[PDB]
Amino acid sequence: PSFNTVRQGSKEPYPDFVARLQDVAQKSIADEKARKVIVELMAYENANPECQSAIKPLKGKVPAGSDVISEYVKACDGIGGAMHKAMLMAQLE
Amino acid sequence: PSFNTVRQGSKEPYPDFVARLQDVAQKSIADEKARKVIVELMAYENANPECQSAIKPLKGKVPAGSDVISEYVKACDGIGGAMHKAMLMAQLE
Repeated sequence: PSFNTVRQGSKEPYPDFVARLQDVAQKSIADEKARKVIVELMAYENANPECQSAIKPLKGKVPAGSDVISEYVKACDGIGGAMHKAMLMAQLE
Repeated sequence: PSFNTVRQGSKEPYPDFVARLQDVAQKSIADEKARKVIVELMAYENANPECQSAIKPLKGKVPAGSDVISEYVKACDGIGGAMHKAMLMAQLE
């Protein structure tokens, strides 16, 4: 398929959802930039509807010099149990 | 936000959904490749759940030398009225 079409399933571990996002983006991409930009992007666009919803505030915002994935996984760092379903109505909105 | 976070709304015209997808990807990206790859990718990942669903068969497959968007818009070229809602159960699945 695409590289990055790999996406967070039922509360799939986020740093892992994106780690394979990057992995195969890396397998299919020779451009680190296109690799990152799509891992860091699909991290939202491809993530769980709640998890990208954890991400939308960070969406576009990355710390200067840091990885956006780090933050996007940090976004869903609260998603995976209980808080996932509390935030489901807030973030997924 | 991102560049490409612009996505097909309620049966939003697809070549147009992605044309702005590309536009702002172009505004925010200096790399034509990262521009294309994300327009051609978000063309699915960001498209309408039916329209990307029009795209999944083309997802990853582009004609040698052609734009994938051309095909992805062609995918939703049947989406926008009537067939959209027929295909809604098939493609969105």
